[PDB]
Amino acid sequence: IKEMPQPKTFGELKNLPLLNTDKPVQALMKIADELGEIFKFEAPGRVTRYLSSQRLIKEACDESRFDKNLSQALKFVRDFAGDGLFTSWTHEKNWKKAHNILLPSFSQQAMKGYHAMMVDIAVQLVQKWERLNADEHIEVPEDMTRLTLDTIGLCGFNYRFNSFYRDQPHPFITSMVRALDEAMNKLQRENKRQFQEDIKVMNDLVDKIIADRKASEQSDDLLTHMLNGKDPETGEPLDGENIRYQIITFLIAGHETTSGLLSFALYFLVKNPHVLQKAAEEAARVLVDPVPSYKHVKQLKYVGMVLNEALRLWPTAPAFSLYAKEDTVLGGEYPLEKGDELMVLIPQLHRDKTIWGDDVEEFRPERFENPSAIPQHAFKPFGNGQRACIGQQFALHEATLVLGMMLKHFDFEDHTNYELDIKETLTLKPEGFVVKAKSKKIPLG
Amino acid sequence: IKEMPQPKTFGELKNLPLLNTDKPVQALMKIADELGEIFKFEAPGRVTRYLSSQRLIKEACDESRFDKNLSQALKFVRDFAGDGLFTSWTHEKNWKKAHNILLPSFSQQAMKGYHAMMVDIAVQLVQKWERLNADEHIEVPEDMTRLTLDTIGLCGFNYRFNSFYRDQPHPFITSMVRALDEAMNKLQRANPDDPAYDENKRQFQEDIKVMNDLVDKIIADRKASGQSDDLLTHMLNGKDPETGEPLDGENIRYQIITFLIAGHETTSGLLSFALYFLVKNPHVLQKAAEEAARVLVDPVPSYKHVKQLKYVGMVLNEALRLWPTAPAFSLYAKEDTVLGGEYPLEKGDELMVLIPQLHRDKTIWGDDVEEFRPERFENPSAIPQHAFKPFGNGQRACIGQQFALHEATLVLGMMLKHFDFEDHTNYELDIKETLTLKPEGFVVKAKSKKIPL
Ligand code: HEM
Ligand code: HEM
Ligand SMILES: CCCCCCCCCCCCCCCC(=O)NCC(=O)O
Repeated sequence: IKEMPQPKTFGELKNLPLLNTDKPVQALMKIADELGEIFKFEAPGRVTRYLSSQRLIKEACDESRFDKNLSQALKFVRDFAGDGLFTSWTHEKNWKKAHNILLPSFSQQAMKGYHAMMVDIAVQLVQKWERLNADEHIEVPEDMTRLTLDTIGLCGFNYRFNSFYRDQPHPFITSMVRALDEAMNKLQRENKRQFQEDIKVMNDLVDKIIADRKASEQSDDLLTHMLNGKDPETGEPLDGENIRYQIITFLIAGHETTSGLLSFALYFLVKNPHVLQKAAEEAARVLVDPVPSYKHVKQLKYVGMVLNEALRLWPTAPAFSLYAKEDTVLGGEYPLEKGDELMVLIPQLHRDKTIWGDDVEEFRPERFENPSAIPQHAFKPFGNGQRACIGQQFALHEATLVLGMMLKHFDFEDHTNYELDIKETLTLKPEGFVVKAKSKKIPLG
Repeated sequence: IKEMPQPKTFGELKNLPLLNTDKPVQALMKIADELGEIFKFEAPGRVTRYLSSQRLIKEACDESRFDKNLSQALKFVRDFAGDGLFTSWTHEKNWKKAHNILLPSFSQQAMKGYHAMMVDIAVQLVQKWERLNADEHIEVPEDMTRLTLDTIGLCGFNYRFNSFYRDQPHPFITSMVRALDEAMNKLQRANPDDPAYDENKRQFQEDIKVMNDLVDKIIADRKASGQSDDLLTHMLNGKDPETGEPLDGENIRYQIITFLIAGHETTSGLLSFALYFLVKNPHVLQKAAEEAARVLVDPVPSYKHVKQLKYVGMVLNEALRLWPTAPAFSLYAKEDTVLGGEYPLEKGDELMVLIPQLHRDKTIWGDDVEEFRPERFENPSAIPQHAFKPFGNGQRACIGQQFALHEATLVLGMMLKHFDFEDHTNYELDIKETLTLKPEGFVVKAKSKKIPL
């Protein structure tokens, strides 16, 4: 049995003044660097324990002992995402209900169904970059957000945000980003009703999506299942309020982290030109049709390894929370009472040298040549167990398709020798990452 | 010999107070409705004579007697367009020089070469409209400007403005519109050096600077590349067969500005008006769409097929009849002479062809000149000479007329092939003037016919 580490507290404020940054996850990583595999963190009214080692997170991922918790961050996100799948408790009726109803929308059958629409948006990205003049450059996370938002809008809701027809972010994005940034800042605390205004912009958009569906054509997408699908357990469909919450939930969770992933993957590729070369070689060899087929995207194995290694270094959803189901001893050293909260600090987990070796900071896609020769619970960018990411296959198929087309159609240049600056909005993304792309002059479909 | 009519004068201000409007051409049309085929118009320091009848304009277009004049409007535009082709005198060395050097860019060879690029931009317009959601609409002159600006940028300079990637107007457009507007408004200032107005002129200089920054970008993108054969290639490399000389750098910059403006603004206006008249005349719309569907049989239009869109072309010509988007041009008298056997003119005297009013000459077109009927152009060689002048006259006529008409026929054809249109607001025609003419606030909804590209 051991006493759990905790950084300095300042009376009433507890550990809160130790963040005081626009980069709380990276700050918590520094704290983990100093204090080790586990430390307690208190804020006024709340307490949690940050885990950073595979040996402990392995235990935390045991669902007989720990269940998904709503961290304070997620409690703030619940103000607009409600009891949608991301921000609901496992024991809430609508969690299992919505999970059962929406899981078929992520069957491989459904993926094959989404592919043509993903290609629609991907082609828009490629054409945008084909049409740049020589003195121009690419704003990478901005365009990746254009792509991923449009993709979830079309595939999921037959709604076109038309982000590439705008040189500024879509209104939905501006409000979403401000709302997420506000939840994040609020963790460290007029902002108030600016928040309500951003929520209202997002909900107005949901209104537009529902109205566009009802005013139409036979459909079979995510929204079709939200509106009509029945839970096999209870026989019930989702009610209107939960449907609205699921739409918000999927529009946000369904694009933000994928944008981050494509941005980090391109970053690491232009910073490791031999790895870039291997990936481009694969894209050119596999993607032989004028636009990619589903079956060919499944063959992009090195590109998929590149994406996994980007997720290892900077998991764009960088933490998840658990609570203790019953009194127990964690790791045989740390006693926990029922209700006690844990935070998995994923980037730090992914730098556990006892698992990955001493060169954890290098970008080596080949770490994933044999993806489950990797020890249990060493790699958790998509969370855990029955509460793991429902959209993982969607995300990786989209990102593999898109990164594949990018590598097929252009040579990329890190023309500014960009210094990595990671912006935090609960999620992570490179900020200010820009490149130049030289077309290989290969025609589309 | 007859005394020439002139509307009311106001003490030193002369006829100026009869305008005082952001719609001066429409006002001159009302004045012409009152005074007839010709009237003198004086402002402080200047005088011109507005012509509205074919019988007089036929004489004005005789180049043995009259040559192109730089009107005050064009002298104001010359502040940023310099001695480019549009704003130079016929007998300026750089006019003939630039004419000889640049005319080859409008040969049929060259047009056939531009077709794929025009299709590139047209396809972008069609895709934008295909991708609108059910609750949305189209801002017509805005999207026509996106299309026409991009088309001259690409065909002329291998430069992509990427206007369809922006939800507001391109910066170049905002500055161009403000500069043209300033040129227009300045014509009606009694005392232009009044403090409120030189406070005003700062913006003019700023807008000229934006347009020139864009020129800098076009030149640098061309210089940074290693093979072309467009308008810019001829600007940079062509030599005048007469003098042996190339254009100098300064004149090249003026030409780039000139073609970026003249090469898109009036074509945007034309497509906008044409669509307006089509939705206001659904029978004509139906006929034109039938022609488009029958003719444009390939997944994207061929050069040869656009030429077969004869009714579409008639539609465009009738739009130009009712609202010629370059609505006037100016002439001077080469020597003392008599106009129409009634009106004496001295060397130097100016004439202005008031083109929309000419285009409403009932002795030429019949009594229903206000109605939209494309069939007016079925046999154009029965139309009297100089009855129809949307592209100016003689050796100073529009160098881009075929370019413009091919572009607009292609684009309007694809629009009619791919969508049914709805005048969902029952739009009330509002014509904005910036020297040139264009509908303002014109919006429609388009329902896709779901035909692939
Ligand atoms: C690279 C992209 C993505 C990453 C890194 C990611 C990460 C995660 C993580 C860590 C969780 C668990 C959160 C927790 O335990 O509190 C989660 C859950 C979830 N994600 Fe993803 N996600 C990604 C893409 C997507 C996409 C594209 C969608 C939708 C199409 C999506 C929808 C969801 C939903 C609905 C949940 C809640 C699942 C449930 O509890 O039933 N995600 N994601
Ligand atoms: C509907 C479209 C257009 C209309 C109605 C139009 C109208 C005119 C008119 C009326 C003139 C004579 C002006 C005067 O006498 O003062 C002119 C000249 C000119 N136009 Fe067009 N224009 C159009 C399209 C274009 C295009 C697409 C281009 C370039 C690609 C172009 C380039 C020019 C140039 C350079 C001149 C000056 C010619 C010279 O004097 O050498 N125009 N235009
Ligand atoms: C570089 C080309 C710029 C395009 C400008 C095209 C101008 C369109 C025709 C000019 C219209 C002039 C008529 C406006 C009112 C008027 O009274 N003008 C007389 C005058 O300015 O002297």
